[PDB]
Amino acid sequence: SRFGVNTENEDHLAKELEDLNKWGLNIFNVAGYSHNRPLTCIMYAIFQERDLLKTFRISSDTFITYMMTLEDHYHSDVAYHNSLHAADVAQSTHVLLSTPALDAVFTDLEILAAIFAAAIHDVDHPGVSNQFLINTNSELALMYNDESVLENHHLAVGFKLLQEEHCDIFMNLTKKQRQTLRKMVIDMVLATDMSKHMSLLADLKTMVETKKVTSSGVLLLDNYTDRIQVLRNMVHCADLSNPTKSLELYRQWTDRIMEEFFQQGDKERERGMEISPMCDKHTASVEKSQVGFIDYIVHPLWETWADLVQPDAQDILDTLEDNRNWYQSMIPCQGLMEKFQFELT
Ligand SMILES: CC(C)(C)NC(=O)Cc1ccc(Nc2nc(-c3ccccc3)nc3c2S(=O)(=O)CCC3)cc1
Ligand SMILES: [Ca+2]
Ligand SMILES: [Zn+2]
Repeated sequence: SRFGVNTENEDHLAKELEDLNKWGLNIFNVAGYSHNRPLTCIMYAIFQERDLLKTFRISSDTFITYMMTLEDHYHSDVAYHNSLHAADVAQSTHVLLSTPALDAVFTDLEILAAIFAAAIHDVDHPGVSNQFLINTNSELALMYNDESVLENHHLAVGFKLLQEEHCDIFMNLTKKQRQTLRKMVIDMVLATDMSKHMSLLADLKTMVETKKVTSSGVLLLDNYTDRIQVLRNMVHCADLSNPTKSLELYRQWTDRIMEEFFQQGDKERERGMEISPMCDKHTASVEKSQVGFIDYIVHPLWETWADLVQPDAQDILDTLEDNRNWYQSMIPCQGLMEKFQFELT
C-alpha cells in the first residue's frame, strides 16, 4: 500500500484497527503492520471513522501527503518522542472525544482541532527537555525567549508543513474556521508544557465544581472558554495517558522515556554541563520515580478528569491504580523526580 503495508499483513492491520475506538488499542502492533508509519496510518483511520475527510473536503491525497510529511519530521532515533507517541496521543484523544459525557458536545471543527493538535504536539522533538535547550542556549530557546520552547516549535513546524506541495489539509476551510481552529490548536499544544500542569489542573478542578449536564448526561459548555479548557485538558490527559493503558503497554512507554532521559544525561555529561549530574541507569530508581510521577502528576489529573466525565473514565482510573500498585511493588547524583521538580521553578 501507499501506507507501507505489505499485502501480507493487511488483515493483521484491519484486525488491530477494529479497536480504533478503544483505550486498549495497541499502537505498537499498528506501527509493525504499517512499516513504522503509525502516525499517518492511525490518523487516516481516525479521520475515516469520524468522516472528517469529507466534512472538510480534505482529499485523501492531501491528507496522506501532509501526514507522511508530518511523520518524517518526528525523529525515529529519539526513544520516546517519536511518531509512535504522537500516534498514541491522537488515538487516545480520539477516544476521549467519544466518551458519553462528551456525547455531541464538540463541533466537527473542535474535533478536527483536538485531533490535529494531538498529531503535531511533539513534531521535531530533539529528545531533550526545554531546560536543556535553555541551558545550552539553543537557537530555539533564544527564538522563544526560554518560554514553552519546544511546544512553540511543535506548533511552528506543524503549521509550516501545511505549505508543502499538496499538504494544506485546511485549504477548504473558511477563513473563520481556519482562524478558530488555529487559535484552538495553539492553545492545546502550549497546554502540553509540563510547567503549566498545576495551573491547568487548578482550572479543571474549578470546571468540575460547577459542571452541568443535559438530561442525556452530556456535559454542558456554552461559551468558547469552557470548551477550550476541556479540550486542552483532554489533550494533556492524552499526553499523560501512558500509565492508564494496560500494564504491558505502560512498561514499554516507561522503558522508552527512561532511555530518552538517560540519553539526555549522556549529552549533559558529553557537553560538560551545569555541574548537577542526573542519576544514570545504575544509580537511579526508576520504579520509585514512577510512583512519585503518578502521585504528583498523573493521578491527580486523571482523578479530576474522571470527575468531569463521571463515570465514563472509571476503568481508566482503576487501571491507573493497578499500575501504580505494580510499579509500587517493584521498588527497592540528582534523581529523575528531583530533576523534574527542580526544573519547574
Ligand atoms: C524530567 C525531565 C527529564 C527534565 N523532563 C521533562 O521535564 C519533560 C518530560 C517529558 C516526558 C514526561 N513523561 C513521563 N515522565 C515520567 C517521569 C517523570 C519524572 C520522574 C520520573 C518519571 N515517567 C513517564 C512519563 S510518560 O508518561 O511519558 C511515559 C511513562 C512514564 C515527563 C516530563
Ligand atoms: Ca511535549
Ligand atoms: Zn507528548
